[PDB]
Amino acid sequence: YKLICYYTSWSQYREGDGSCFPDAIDPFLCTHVIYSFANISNNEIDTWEWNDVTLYDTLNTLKNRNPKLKTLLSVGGWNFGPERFSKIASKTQSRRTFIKSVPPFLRTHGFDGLDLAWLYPGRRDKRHLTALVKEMKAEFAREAQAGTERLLLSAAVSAGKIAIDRGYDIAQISRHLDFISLLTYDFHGAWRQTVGHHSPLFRGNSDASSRFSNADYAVSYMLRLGAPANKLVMGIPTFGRSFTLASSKTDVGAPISGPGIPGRFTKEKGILAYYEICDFLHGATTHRFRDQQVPYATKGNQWVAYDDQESVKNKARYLKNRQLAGAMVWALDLDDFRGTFCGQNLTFPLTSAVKDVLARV
Ligand SMILES: CC(=O)N[C@@H]1[C@@H](O)[C@H](O[C@H]2O[C@H](CO)[C@@H](O[C@@H]3O[C@H](CO)[C@@H](O[C@@H]4O[C@H](CO)[C@@H](O[C@@H]5O[C@H](CO)[C@@H](O)[C@H](O)[C@H]5NC(C)=O)[C@H](O)[C@H]4NC(C)=O)[C@H](O)[C@H]3NC(C)=O)[C@H](O)[C@H]2NC(C)=O)[C@@H](CO)O[C@H]1O
Ligand SMILES: *[C@@H]1O[C@H](CO)[C@@H](O[C@H]2O[C@H](CO)[C@@H](O)[C@H](O)[C@H]2NC(C)=O)[C@H](O)[C@H]1NC(C)=O
Repeated sequence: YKLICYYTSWSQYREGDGSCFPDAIDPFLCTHVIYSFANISNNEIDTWEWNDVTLYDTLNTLKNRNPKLKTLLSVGGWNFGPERFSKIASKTQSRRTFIKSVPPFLRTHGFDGLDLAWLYPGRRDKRHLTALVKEMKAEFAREAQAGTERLLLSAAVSAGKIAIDRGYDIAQISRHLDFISLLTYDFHGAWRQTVGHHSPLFRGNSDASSRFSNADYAVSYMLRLGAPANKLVMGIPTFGRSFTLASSKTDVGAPISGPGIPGRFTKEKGILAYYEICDFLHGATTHRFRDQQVPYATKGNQWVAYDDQESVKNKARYLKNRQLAGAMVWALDLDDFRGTFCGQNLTFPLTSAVKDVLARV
């Protein structure tokens, strides 16, 4: 089983304990660590933060402690305009120029592969997304001829039925991609004003519409479309999505006036790192949707939907039963990486639970 863990560029800037460097990563925890995110300029892969070349190095020296560890760089991300990806992928000339610029870059910085996080291609991109994956892979095969190990190629895909129908030719890209990471946790889409869990496992028996929104449907749908199980990786979040209530109602359906207050370290409305949620729980009331098998908490007018150790062990058990390739975690720097925020003195509590269940067979 594979354990793909994302580490983000900008977590170095958080204050105090919030700050996280490649340093803090247990080399034996995951099988693959993906650095986010690389940028694109003058049509070539390129760096993003001034000090990336350094952190690139830091991350990749973990391979000295664990020689089996594989690292990848990710291009794209949500703060990267899809129009930009779209503009590069549509013109064979600008597309070829980018592809050709990738291998040398990965090799200089010691990465073992590239990860595509185009979020998200639209109806008019489906065809180009395919041209890009296909041609890029071909470039990796051709490059392995130089006598070095073939570079890996992966992609982060939307887990929403409509997004999948609109911009992905799943059957096509799965034959060229090494693994596909299902973004099964952006379900309660930023849009509406009703409390809801962003990463439910199951349908949530007590609800008629938007049954398409849960890990289970997404996974079954991908297999129906043609993605083989041995390349599917299910995304497990390590953060919580918060809300500022607009009434005293706290159960399913309750109204929402907007996103929740920022976390002390995370400084971003609507989300909270797991280690922040641990602190938050003190004095909070905890509930758990039996149907979807995921927890949620409230305190004051703040409602938080999140994942704890057992909801995470659950998804992991599920993924094994459907015989998928492994799990994907977003993200290491949001988990309790110091191990000093969540009761127990364990480091990376959430990612380990996934790893424990995965190591059982
Ligand atoms: C599978 C997959 O691909 N993942 C999906 C993700 O894309 C989803 O969301 C996540 O991605 C977005 C980015 O795409 C991420 O956005 C980040 O937001 C933060 C926090 O609000 C930004 O952090 C700030 O970054 C700037 C610079 O980049 C920092 O400023 C710098 O300051 C130093 C001095 O401090 C200077 O030396 C630098 O020059 C300087 N830059 C400037 C401004 O001059 C700043 O310190 C920092 N933090 C602060 C103040 O809080 C960060 O840049 C954004 N990311 C990028 C790469 O642009 C978003 O936070 C993230 N969401 C979560 C919850 O992780 C993900 C969401 O669910 O799921 C996947 O589907
Ligand atoms: C990512 O690459 C982009 C595009 O090359 C960089 O974009 C900006 O840089 C120019 C400065 O000379 C601006 O004139 C442009 O408005 C802008 N390019 C755009 C929007 O296409 C950007 O600096 C890079 N980002 C990082 C973190 O390096």
